[PDB]
Amino acid sequence: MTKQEKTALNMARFIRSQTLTLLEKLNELPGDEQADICESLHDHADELYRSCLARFG
Amino acid sequence: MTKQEKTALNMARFIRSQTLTLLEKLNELPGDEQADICESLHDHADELYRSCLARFG
Repeated sequence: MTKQEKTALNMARFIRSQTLTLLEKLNELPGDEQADICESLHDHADELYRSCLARFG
Repeated sequence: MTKQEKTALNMARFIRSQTLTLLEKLNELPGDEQADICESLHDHADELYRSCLARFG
């Protein structure tokens, strides 16, 4: 892959990790709706990372 | 807000920003499907930020 592809792939991996850290923090707070939306956002960020891994790798 | 709530709200805001920065990078690359997934991810991140702002403020 190109260096610009590698940088985009690394950034998608970072957003996947950031949404998991946010889900961990929202899981310890009483707002179920925010934790449910974050769980879905995290799944979505993992879908973007896997799509980039498949396309560029 | 509690310190846990402030960190969660600020991380939701940061993920909303970072997904727009990743979209701009994917739009410079040949992965059109990845850009479309990221644009939806950015809208999703804004859904979560708005939900946390309404729940914590």
